[PDB]
Amino acid sequence: MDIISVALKRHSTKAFDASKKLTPEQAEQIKTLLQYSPSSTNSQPWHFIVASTEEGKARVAKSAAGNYVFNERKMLDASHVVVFCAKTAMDDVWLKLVVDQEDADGRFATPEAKAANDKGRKFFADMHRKDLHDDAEWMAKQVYLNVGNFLLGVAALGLDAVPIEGFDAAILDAEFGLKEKGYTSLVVVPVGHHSVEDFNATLPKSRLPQNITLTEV
Amino acid sequence: DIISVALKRHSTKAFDASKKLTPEQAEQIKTLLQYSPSSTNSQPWHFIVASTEEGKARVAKSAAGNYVFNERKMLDASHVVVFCAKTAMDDVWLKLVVDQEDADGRFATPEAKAANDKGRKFFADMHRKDLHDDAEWMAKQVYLNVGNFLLGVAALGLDAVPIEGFDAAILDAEFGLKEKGYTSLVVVPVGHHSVEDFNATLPKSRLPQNITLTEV
Ligand SMILES: Cc1cc2nc3c(=O)[nH]c(=O)nc-3n(C[C@H](O)[C@H](O)[C@H](O)COP(=O)(O)O)c2cc1C
Ligand SMILES: Cc1cc2nc3c(=O)[nH]c(=O)nc-3n(C[C@H](O)[C@H](O)[C@H](O)COP(=O)(O)O)c2cc1C
Ligand SMILES: O=C(O)c1cccnc1
Ligand SMILES: O=C(O)c1cccnc1
Repeated sequence: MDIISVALKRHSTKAFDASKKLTPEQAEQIKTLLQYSPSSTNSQPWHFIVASTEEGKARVAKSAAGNYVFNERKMLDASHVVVFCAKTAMDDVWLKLVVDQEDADGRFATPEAKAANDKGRKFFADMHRKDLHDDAEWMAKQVYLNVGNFLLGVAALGLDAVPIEGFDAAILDAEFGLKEKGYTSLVVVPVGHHSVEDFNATLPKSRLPQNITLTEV
Repeated sequence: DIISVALKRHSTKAFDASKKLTPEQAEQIKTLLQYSPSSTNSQPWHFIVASTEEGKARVAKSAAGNYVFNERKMLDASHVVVFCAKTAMDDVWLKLVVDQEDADGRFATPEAKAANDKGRKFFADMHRKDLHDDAEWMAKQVYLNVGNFLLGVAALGLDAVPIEGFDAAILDAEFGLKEKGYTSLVVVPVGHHSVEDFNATLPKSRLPQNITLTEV
């Protein structure tokens, strides 16, 4: 199906059917989407928690407390639930892991080619960590980009999903000990098939007119 | 099919200046920009689509300094999209959004519309008043739009490259964004790669899932 039709027809699912699970093939496909998203300098400043078991989804759902109880059932009824996490700080060890992996994958023709890439990555990494002091935000933006790629991708797979910011990140981070591991949760994305209670499945989509948001030059 | 698109796309390093988007594609990329999801459907963004040589020139002025390596990508691509985010979430915009949702018929009653507005303001206030991370929150939504865009244009059979290597202060001034209430975050040239695109034939590389992903 044409990608624009996918974009115009997908929606944020409000209720999922707990008896409908992803096929083993789709389960593998969503992980592929997560891994291959692009990122600034191929920095991949992220970690993903994919909850597919009843106990796993229950642990994530704990973060939907208080003013967020409305998002709890979404996390519990979906087939799979993805927690998008961003590193809390950019360290040289990670920078080395990335360029060594690119080297292992065969992207460099010579040693100086690898040296240049690393020097380049380091340059922009330091601009954010040392000059602007905003590497935390910088990395989080990369995670949000991944989320955007993911939502369109799952929709193109014929699966329902919903992006969720309505959860307590302090609770979720603690539930999985993310802080001490060097990460923090940003977005939760339940994936599966919608249920009869998905009131948003029949409502028309709505966006501002391009005459407001877009300028052609 | 979408997985193949994801694995085959790549960041284009050089574009063929004589290859332009078809009229249809040029309209399709705008639809992609408009229809991206966003928290509370806040749509805290603005897009500049440069397709003329004069326009692309204006945007390319931001690729100076140690960013000159990105200048040619901006001049040779068929179309160049500048992704901008609001600098502050104002009540007028919140009203604009709910009014549009109303016009689009998403509300069965005035109460439902009020409930929707109340809910949106709760999270808008949480960022604007409680956390003071208003600007970052909106910027994040813009990056989500970019992610949606890159996959989408690839699915359309178009080449592109996301670019952070540019001077935002310079770009903002060239288009007088600061005064209009916006700021540039990422530039995305779109078109078709040239034989000079060395990245078109290099293997793609990503960290292993055994390090980045945990199954529970
Ligand atoms: C980052 C992000 C966070 C959001 N949070 C939630 C949430 O916590 N609960 C919910 O039901 N929908 C949530 N949404 C869904 C939006 O309200 C939705 O994307 C928007 O109204 C546009 O509708 P659509 O996704 O159906 O096109 C969020 C969207 C994004 C992109
Ligand atoms: C937000 C963002 C900013 C980036 N900036 C630039 C840039 O300024 N110049 C460039 O040539 N590539 C740029 N990159 C491309 C990356 O190096 C690239 O996405 C990544 O190495 C993985 O490559 P792939 O896109 O070919 O899969 C950017 C990527 C993202 C997502
Ligand atoms: O990925 C890159 O090559 C890159 C990212 C940001 C700024 N300059 C270059
Ligand atoms: O878009 C929503 O409905 C939303 C966004 C953030 C938190 N709670 C709800």
